[PDB]
Amino acid sequence: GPKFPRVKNWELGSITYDTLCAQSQQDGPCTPRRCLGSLVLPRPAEQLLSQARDFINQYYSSIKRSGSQAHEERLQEVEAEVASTGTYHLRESELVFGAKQAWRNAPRCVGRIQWGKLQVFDARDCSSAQEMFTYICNHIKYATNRGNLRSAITVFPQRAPGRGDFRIWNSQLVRYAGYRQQDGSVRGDPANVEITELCIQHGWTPGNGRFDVLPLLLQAPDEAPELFVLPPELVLEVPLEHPTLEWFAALGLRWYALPAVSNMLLEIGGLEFSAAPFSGWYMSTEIGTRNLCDPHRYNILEDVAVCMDLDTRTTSSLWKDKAAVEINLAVLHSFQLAKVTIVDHHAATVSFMKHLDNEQKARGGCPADWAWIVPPISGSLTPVFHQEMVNYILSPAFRYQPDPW
Amino acid sequence: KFPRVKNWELGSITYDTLCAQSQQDGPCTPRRCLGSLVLPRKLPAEQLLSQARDFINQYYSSIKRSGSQAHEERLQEVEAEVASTGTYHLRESELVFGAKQAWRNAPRCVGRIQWGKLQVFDARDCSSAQEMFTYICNHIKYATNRGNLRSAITVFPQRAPGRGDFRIWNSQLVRYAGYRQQDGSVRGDPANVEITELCIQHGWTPGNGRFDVLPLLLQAPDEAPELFVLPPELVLEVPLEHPTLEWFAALGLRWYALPAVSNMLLEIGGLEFSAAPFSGWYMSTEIGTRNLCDPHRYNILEDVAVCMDLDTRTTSSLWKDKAAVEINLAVLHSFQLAKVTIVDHHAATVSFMKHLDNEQKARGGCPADWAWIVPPISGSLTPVFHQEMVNYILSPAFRYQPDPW
Ligand code: HEM
Ligand code: HEM
Ligand SMILES: C[C@]12CCCC(=O)C1=Nc1c(nc(N)[nH]c1=O)N2
Ligand SMILES: C[C@]12CCCC(=O)C1=Nc1c(nc(N)[nH]c1=O)N2
Ligand SMILES: NC(=[NH2+])NCCC[C@H](N)C(=O)O
Ligand SMILES: NC(=[NH2+])NCCC[C@H](N)C(=O)O
Ligand SMILES: [Zn+2]
Repeated sequence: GPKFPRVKNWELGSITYDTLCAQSQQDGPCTPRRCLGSLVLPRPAEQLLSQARDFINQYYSSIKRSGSQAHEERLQEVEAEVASTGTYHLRESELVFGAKQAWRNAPRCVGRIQWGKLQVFDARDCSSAQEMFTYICNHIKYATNRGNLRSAITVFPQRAPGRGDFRIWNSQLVRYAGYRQQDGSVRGDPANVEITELCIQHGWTPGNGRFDVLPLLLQAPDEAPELFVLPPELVLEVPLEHPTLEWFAALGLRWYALPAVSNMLLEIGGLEFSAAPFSGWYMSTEIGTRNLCDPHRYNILEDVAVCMDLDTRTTSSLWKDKAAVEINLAVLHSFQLAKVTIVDHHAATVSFMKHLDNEQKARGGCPADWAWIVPPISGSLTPVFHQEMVNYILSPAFRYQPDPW
Repeated sequence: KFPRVKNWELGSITYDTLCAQSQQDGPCTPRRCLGSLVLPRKLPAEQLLSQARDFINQYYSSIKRSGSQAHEERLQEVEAEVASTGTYHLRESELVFGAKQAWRNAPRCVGRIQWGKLQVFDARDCSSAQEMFTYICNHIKYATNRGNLRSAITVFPQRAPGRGDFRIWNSQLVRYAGYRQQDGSVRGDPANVEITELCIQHGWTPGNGRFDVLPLLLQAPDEAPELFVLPPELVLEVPLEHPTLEWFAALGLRWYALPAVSNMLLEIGGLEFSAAPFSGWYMSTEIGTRNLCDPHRYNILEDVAVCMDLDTRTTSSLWKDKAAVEINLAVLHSFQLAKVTIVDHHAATVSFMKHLDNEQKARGGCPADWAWIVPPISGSLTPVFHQEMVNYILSPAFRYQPDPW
């Protein structure tokens, strides 16, 4: 057979070979002796040049111009600029291309059928933390679009030789606060405890509800961060209710429309963009299963099961399962009622299968992280569970990065 | 270097140091992770010696006897045997230890808390298919123990130089037939279509039902397989009813009490046991999710959802998730009403956590395959979902092997 990964789908009985992985420059955490695929985070000179050269080639390739004069001219111009300034800049449409690509390359994202439709806001002119606030507000305005959501990314200035990074401290543009108590517990979203304490430490006046939208903490080159509160009318939220369980409404649960990861470094041709928030729309299970049922988040399963009158003294009643289905249902219903874009884990995964097939044709593979693509309820009930997948790092990429503090 | 392994629910980190013991390579390389592939792409005297020395040192260590008189004379035995015949033989108590350690090392198995309680039948004195059938019959009889299930393995003669393997052609000792219909579709378990055909092709007259217990095809070295029908009364079956929905029963669904895998190979101290069928008891989801709801299995979701009165027409109604849940519920009710051992997915993954904990203290880790340990439903609702796991091959070991035909 071909010596590239044989990938099988056990439901359809079909084979593909992933030849795309051959392009991976970067290595991940597995070795022949032990597989580390399940861990969340696995433990410049002439280097820049070859990262840069490869990205330009991806670009010129994508516009079908490999070998052309614009192409070799562009390669020369890049290495003249690394030659003298130790770095280089990207043309506008080179940035747009690379941003989209990073998304298309992201092994953990199930929504990639949408990769070619992303609005890229150049913000490489940004000079202050004030300015960052304006762009972010603008992004949120555009992306939200009164509930009819549009995928977008804003790109702030890249990293530079001996000059401090641009950083958004928050992990998402929109996050609920988590307050620590002496009684040990956490009010709000326990994931956000640290960023909450940090905002207070930098001079925020805390609320004290389960659902207080956090202020942004925005950092500009070689400065302490600055505090910024989102105008509430910009932050669209969805109150949660059940289509038939009248009391669910009374739990006073809510969620925000816009998922906007603000802490991930965007790497393109070796240039590093530390502040480059992107947003899409949610998949039902992110809110409904992880955010609301993780034992270390809102952990509402028990509350709800009691309301449903389930027997929670025993695992074999599948009370945890019954409550979960009904919560997910409520998330979906409430967004549909509110006319805010959402996608259920079935439709979502069905579209990823379509994505897998498009990429097979186009690139000869699609890097994908199974543990992360399979939804956290109803896994085997969805087609991706039966689909083997190869994971590998391609560049451009979205990458995790150490916290500014 | 040893992997930091984090639990995300509890914030606890640990370090897996056992994996340094692993001698066999897996399918992953630093360039791409093949963690989710089911089977290997792949699938001497000096080397067997070393696998055997390593195993014997293991066995004496296990009984607190390293460097004892017994230990050294046993190594010298093996020495002499191999040096002469190109091979050697295990003592019964070594086998017993080996079988146990093989289950202990099995990364895809969530029942390993049970690893020390295994009844081991030595069947290495078997010269025909007939005898195999009598051994297979005692195993079932004992394992089943009228519903109070008990874990067993039955080890037939090891492979040898230049003669056929003892093999059980069936993938489990109890499986339902799959009959192809002229119109392409399959009546009964579609994963068993091949094994069904082979049985008709060696003289078995088929049933015409969804739930026909297949015969056994048993092969002694270099003979045509022979066919044997299991006695109806040795094969315990549960009919499927549901606690509250009366029509469910009418649906006629049944399943069998004994999960007895028969197509895998047991490797101990480099000896290979080509027929070593083992059984424990079922986890509910194996049946109620996979075997009944996989689209390429009995595929019953839509039938139920229809009976359940649900909006079949759109994915947003979560009809699948809803039906899946009842179906698992009914498997659990039905087994418990028949006083036949079953473990649910919540209880099982809770006990798998304890196991991981016991093995941390005992060995410095636990080879575990995340994608196989997380149930097919309610993933993030069990504690394993949140537990990083390192996967790798330790010996003794169950391995897959080619089909004999
Ligand atoms: C358009 C609608 C979209 C849907 C339904 C979608 C779906 C998802 C889901 C379910 C995850 C895993 C989330 C988790 O469990 O934490 C994910 C992760 C990711 N997505 Fe997408 N996505 C979409 C748009 C986008 C866009 C526009 C980008 C970037 C341009 C993106 C890039 C990523 C990245 C980088 C991750 C991994 C983040 C991490 O490792 O924590 N997503 N997305
Ligand atoms: C005590 C009752 C047991 C329970 C509840 C249990 C649970 C499981 C489950 C859910 C799987 C995944 C199975 C699948 O989806 O096909 C599994 C796999 C496995 N189990 Fe256990 N198990 C038990 C006993 C045992 C015993 C006694 C052995 C060997 C002596 C064993 C060896 C394995 C092996 C080799 C696999 C790999 C399956 C494969 O590759 O097909 N299990 N077990
Ligand atoms: C289950 C696992 C990987 C193992 C550890 C963990 O907590 C995870 N977390 C996430 C995951 N997948 C997604 N989409 N999101 C997670 O947070 N997969
Ligand atoms: C989903 C995956 C791994 C990927 C390929 C596949 O079809 C699987 N099959 C099984 C699995 N886990 C279990 N327990 N059993 C499977 O058959 N995990
Ligand atoms: N659909 C997305 N873009 N998700 C991005 C990750 C958001 C994060 N999982 C959340 O629930 O807020
Ligand atoms: N509980 C076990 N040890 N099972 C072995 C696998 C059985 C297989 N999953 C089945 O449904 O028949
Ligand atoms: Zn791996």
